[PDB]
Parts: sequence; C-alpha cells; structure tokens
Amino acid sequence: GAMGSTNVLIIEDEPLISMQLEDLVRSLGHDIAGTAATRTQAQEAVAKEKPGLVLADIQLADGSSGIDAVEDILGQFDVPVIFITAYPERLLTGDRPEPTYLVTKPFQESTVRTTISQALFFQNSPTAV
Repeated sequence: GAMGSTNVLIIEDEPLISMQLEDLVRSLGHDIAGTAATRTQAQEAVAKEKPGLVLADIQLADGSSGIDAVEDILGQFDVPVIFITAYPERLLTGDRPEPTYLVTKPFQESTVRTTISQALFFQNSPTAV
C-alpha cells in the first residue's frame, strides 16, 4: 500500500463471508479494524478503532440493518463505505439516494478488489451533501 494498510470495518454476521472479506481486503494490503455481526458490535468496533473503509451487509445478526450501522458510523466519520449484500433492491426502495458503492452477494473478488480501489481512489476529503 502507498497510503498504508487501511483498516476496514466488516459488518457481516456470516463468518465465512466476513473472513472471506477479511482475507480479500488483506490481499489488497489492508487490515481489519474490527468485525461486527450486529450494529451494536459495529459501534463498539468504532469506539475502539476508526476504520478507513467500511463494509456492511443489510441483514445483521441482531436483526438490525447494516445500512443503519453504516449511517451510524457516518455520523461519526466521513469514510468510504461499500455495501456488499444480497439485497441491492432494498437500498432502492424509495430511499431515493443510492449507495455510493454496491456489490451483490455472492460477490466476485475481482469486483470487490475493484470497488475497494475506487472507494479509496475517491478519498473522502470534500464535504459532500
């Protein structure tokens, strides 16, 4: 990495997907800031360490929405978030704004590696509305 190993927050209840994302993002030369199966664990992760990139699904273990977890984090930081989930359509349910980065489950590592590189290309420096 040129900007250093950017630690990533992975919000995913499914362990096989979490560790997949962990290894995947690790292959990209990044790190893991924490793993969260729930929105609560997500906030605790953040309470511990600030991630430079966030990953979240829709359905969490607690029944909470990963989007809400993301927005919570976004209420703390202005960091790039990538939504990888089996419910792309759920983010398009009259919500109006569309997720900046979206990948559908099951994902292709090629797409994921691509998406991370984009999210971290457009580093969140300006103040977007």
